[PDB]
Amino acid sequence: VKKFPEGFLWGVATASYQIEGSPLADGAGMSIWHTFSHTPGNVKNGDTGDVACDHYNRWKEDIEIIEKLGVKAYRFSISWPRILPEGTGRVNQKGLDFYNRIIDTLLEKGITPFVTIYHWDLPFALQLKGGWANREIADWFAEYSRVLFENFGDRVKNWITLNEPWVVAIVGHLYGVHAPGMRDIYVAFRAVHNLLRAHARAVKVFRETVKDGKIGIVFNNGYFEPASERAVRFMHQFNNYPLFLNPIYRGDYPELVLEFAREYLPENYKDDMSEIQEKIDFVGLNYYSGHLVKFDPAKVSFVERDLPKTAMGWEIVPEGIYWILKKVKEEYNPPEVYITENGAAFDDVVSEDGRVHDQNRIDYLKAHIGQAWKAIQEGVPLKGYFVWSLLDNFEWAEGYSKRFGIVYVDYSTQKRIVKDSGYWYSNVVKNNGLE
Ligand SMILES: O=C(O)c1c[n+]2c([nH]1)[C@H](O)[C@@H](O)[C@H](O)[C@H]2CO
Repeated sequence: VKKFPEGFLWGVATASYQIEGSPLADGAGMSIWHTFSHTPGNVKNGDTGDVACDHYNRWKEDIEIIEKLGVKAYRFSISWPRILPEGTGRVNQKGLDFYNRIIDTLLEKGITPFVTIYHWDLPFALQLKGGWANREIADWFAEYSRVLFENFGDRVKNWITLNEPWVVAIVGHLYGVHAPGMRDIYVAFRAVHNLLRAHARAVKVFRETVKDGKIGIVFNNGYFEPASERAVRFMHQFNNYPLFLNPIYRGDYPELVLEFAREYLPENYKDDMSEIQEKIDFVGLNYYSGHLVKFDPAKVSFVERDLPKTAMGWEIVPEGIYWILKKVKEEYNPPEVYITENGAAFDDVVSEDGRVHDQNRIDYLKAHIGQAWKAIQEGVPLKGYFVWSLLDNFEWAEGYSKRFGIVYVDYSTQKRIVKDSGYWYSNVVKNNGLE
C-alpha cells in the first residue's frame, strides 16, 4: 500500500470560464475569452463558454458531487469581470454573491476551498487598455485581489494569484492560440514581466488584508528529455516554473531565458525584481505530459515518441511528475508544494450499462499518484494533489471536444455521470492513498 501523510489534501480542480456558462448574467462584464471564442476561427467547432457545464445554475449539485465523493479540497477560480465588470472601479454585488454561496456551501460540507484569482478570463475592458501588456495591470490586479481578500478572506485561506502565467503570456500573446489572440514576441515577454509584477502586488496586499491565510502561484510544467546526447535545459527554464520562480526566489530570469529573450523584455526590467521577490507560501505545479526535445536551427523542436498518448495527443509520462517535484525542491526549495492539476483527456463513451468505463484515466491517475507518493518519501513537501477536472468542460481552443472530467457531462441535458475514475478516486481519498 502507498499511504500519504496525515491531513494530505485530496482535491479536484475547475476554472470559471470552463464550467460556469452565463458569462453576461447578473451584470458581469465581458471577458477576453467571451470575445475570443465569439470570434470565428479561434475555437474548435465555434464552441464558446456561453453555456459550458451550466455550473452557474448547477453549482450546488456539483458541490454535492464533490462531498458525495469525499474529496477534501476544491480548487476553483473567480471570474474577474463578474466581480468588477470594467476590471477596475465598480464592484458587482451579484458576482460576489455567486462565489459567497459556493464558498459557504463548501465550508458547511467540510471541503477546503482553493481559490485561483486569475484563470485567464481577463475583463475585456482591461484588454482594451492593453491587458497584460500594460504595466498598470499590476495596480488593476492588486485592486481586484484586494476586493477578493476583503470579501472572502475571512473564509478562504488558500489563494492562488495566477494560473499558468507562461500560457497566459506565450500562448495568449505569441502563439495567439488563446485569448487575447496576439502574435507578438515583445508583447508576450512584457506580459511575462507584468504577470510577475501583478502577482507580487497581490501577495503584498494579501499580507495587509488576510493576516491568517496562505498564498501561492501555479505553473504548467512538462517533463522534457533530450533526443541525442541544453535545449532541454532551455525548455525547463522557459516552459517550466523557473521562468517565474527564478525571479521570485533569485531576483532575475533564468540564464537561458535571458539568452533567448533579453531583447524582448523591458529595458530596465531589473528595476522591478526586488518587488517581485515578495515571499510566497507555496508553489502549485500542474503536470500532464512529457516531451522529447532536440536542438533545431526558439531553436527547439519536439520529437514524437511511440508511448501511449491521450486524446490531446500528449505522451503519458508518469515519471515526469516525480521529476518535476524533485527538481522544484532541489532548485528553489519552496516550503510547500501542491500538484494543483493532473489529469487526462480520453474519448469517453457512456456504455449501455449507464457507466463510463475509463480504465485509461484510472491507469493515468494511479500511475501519477504513485510518482507523487515517491517524491513525498524522498522528502518533497507535497501537501496536496488536485485532479483536473471534476467535470468535462470547455477545453479552451479545443472546445467541448476534450473531456478531462472524472464526472461525465452530457451537454444536451446537463446530466452528470460519475465515471469509473471518479469512484476510483473517491476510494483513494477515503483510504488516503493507493491499495
Ligand atoms: O499545462 C497544461 O497542459 C494545462 C492543461 N490544462 C491547463 N493547463 C489549464 O490550467 C486548464 O484550464 C486546462 O483545461 C487544463 C487541461 O488542458
